[PDB]
Amino acid sequence: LEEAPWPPPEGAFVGFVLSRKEPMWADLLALAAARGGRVHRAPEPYKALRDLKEARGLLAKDLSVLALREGLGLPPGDDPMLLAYLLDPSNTTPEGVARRYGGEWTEEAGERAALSERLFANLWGRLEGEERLLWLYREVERPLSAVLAHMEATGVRLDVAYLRALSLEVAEEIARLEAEVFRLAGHPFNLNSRDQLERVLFDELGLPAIGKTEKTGKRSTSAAVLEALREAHPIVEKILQYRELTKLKSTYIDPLPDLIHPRTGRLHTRFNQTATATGRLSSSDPNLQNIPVRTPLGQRIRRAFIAEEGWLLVALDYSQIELRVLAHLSGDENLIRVFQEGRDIHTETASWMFGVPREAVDPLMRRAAKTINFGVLYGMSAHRLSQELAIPYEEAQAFIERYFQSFPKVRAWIEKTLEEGRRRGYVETLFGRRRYVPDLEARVKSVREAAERMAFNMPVQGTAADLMKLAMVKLFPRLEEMGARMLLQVHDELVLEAPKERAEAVARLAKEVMEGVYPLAVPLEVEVGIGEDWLSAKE
DNA sequence: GACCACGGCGCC
DNA sequence: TGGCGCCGTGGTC
Ligand SMILES: Nc1ncnc2c1c(C#CCCCNC(=O)CCCCCCCCCO)cn2[C@H]1C[C@H](O)[C@@H](COP(=O)(O)OP(=O)(O)OP(=O)(O)O)O1
Ligand SMILES: [Mg+2]
Ligand SMILES: [Mg+2]
Ligand SMILES: [Mg+2]
Ligand SMILES: [Mg+2]
Ligand SMILES: [Mg+2]
Repeated sequence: LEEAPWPPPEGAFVGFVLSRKEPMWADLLALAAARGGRVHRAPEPYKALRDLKEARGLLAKDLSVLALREGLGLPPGDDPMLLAYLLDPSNTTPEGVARRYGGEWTEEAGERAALSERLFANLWGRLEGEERLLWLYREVERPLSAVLAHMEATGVRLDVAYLRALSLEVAEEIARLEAEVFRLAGHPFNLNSRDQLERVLFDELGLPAIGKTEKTGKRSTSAAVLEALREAHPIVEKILQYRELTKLKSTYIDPLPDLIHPRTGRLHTRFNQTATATGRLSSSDPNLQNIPVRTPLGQRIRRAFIAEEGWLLVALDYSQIELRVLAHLSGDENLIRVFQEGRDIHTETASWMFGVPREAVDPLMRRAAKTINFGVLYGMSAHRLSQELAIPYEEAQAFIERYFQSFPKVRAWIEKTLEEGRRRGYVETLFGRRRYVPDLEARVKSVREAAERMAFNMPVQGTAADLMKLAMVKLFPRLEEMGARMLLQVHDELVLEAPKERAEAVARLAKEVMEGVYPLAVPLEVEVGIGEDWLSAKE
């Protein structure tokens, strides 16, 4: 390319180098742009950032996040990563995408800008004729990148002192559990090592090994294994209690307070737009899509996520989203009627499991019912179902045959999806987002059947993801008009932050937007809550 | 310090 | 059952 002085003309493709992967923590080492056979290298990256009208190119969102961090309203535009990801969700990295579509992902800004230009040209050519994928790009992925950029740059408030105090409390309880475990074992060892624990439980002690690890074929010390050994030895209960506490402390309680940004005073995650095979987003550095909520201690951690002073959090969650999506995709008359009548499968399944009335079903019980409903739907064996519910094989078998007898179009839709997946080499969501599943015709039954479960799950999980993405795109400008913020997304959940005076209005509006984003054969219902913290904003 | 693989497990 | 990312361990570089 012909070397030309900064700045570049409008609509140029940008290239940039960061000191680290996280845009909120990165130092902009270099900045460059490419257009019309020319390449423009910035003398000073930060200053040159102001000359750009938009971030157009590879990893456009990340540069936009860094710009927002610096108080610059620099929206992300075209990004070859998004084009490639729509063609094939296995296109997750700039290294892979570059190699596959015409170039190399180097560590020089000028070359990255030149790469972005060429990749866009080729990938745009690949999307020609693909109207449905083009629609997803223009209407979903590209505008969503802007929304995500704001979310990442905004961050969430965290009660640091609360967590640091909690750490000291948990540490003492952990000490009590490990002391008991070492006594029961008759000797101390590394309780954090599953290899050492395996020897203690199965060799040294008398406990029998139930299962094996997937990859190394060693005797498993997993939860499911320990759950069945709870009455065989008192050490098992202690190990399980130790597991939970150390898990939460090492993953959440301890590292999270150390990640508060010195300028924003808030916690900043990354929403990865090209990281899953189904079309879902992912969250990392840190992951804020797996903050605990099940156990009492997990709930205490959840409460540490709070609203800014003078603000309130608004939490919105789609009701039974993937079941409703299933009703639309399969076109099952009965399943459609279930939601038209306003029934709840999760509640009904829970009442059956625990043998209680519908009014007796609590959130924890309803949570367990989700494992059953989605598990059975996505091909859980009758053997495991019997084990999960501690029931005979016939009863578990009776539940699955009953599960599909009510909705005949479901099994039919699954089989249709599978055949089409084998023939075309891919399956697709309602909007046409595709996933290539080549192991549908594998020799090995375990490999082939696993691929099948991946295959017919994607149109359901992916469509729900498409719906949520579309809702976020529509909702965001409405929130900016009201002075509200979009903070987090948890697959079918949205967490907003609104000024107290407008909190109620924002909640109503956001509920309406999500419910009416893209109507199906069944209505979409959204549960909404408001509160000072994430947990309270749900209850 | 870094990467990887692995078991394990947090959430949807 | 599916979809993720992060923990410590173990091994390595
Ligand atoms: N085990 C699985 N296997 C396969 N797929 C799974 C799952 C799975 C799960 C799980 C266990 C934990 C789920 N979450 C809870 O039970 C805690 C929810 C508390 C907050 C409730 C918010 C609404 C409040 C209403 O008052 C979710 N999914 C998929 C399928 C779901 O449709 C989608 C979103 O899950 P959720 O929102 O948790 O459950 P649903 O939306 O189906 O029901 P909802 O509870 O009415 O929202 O994610
Ligand atoms: Mg830091
Ligand atoms: Mg939901
Ligand atoms: Mg949810
Ligand atoms: Mg309505
Ligand atoms: Mg793994």
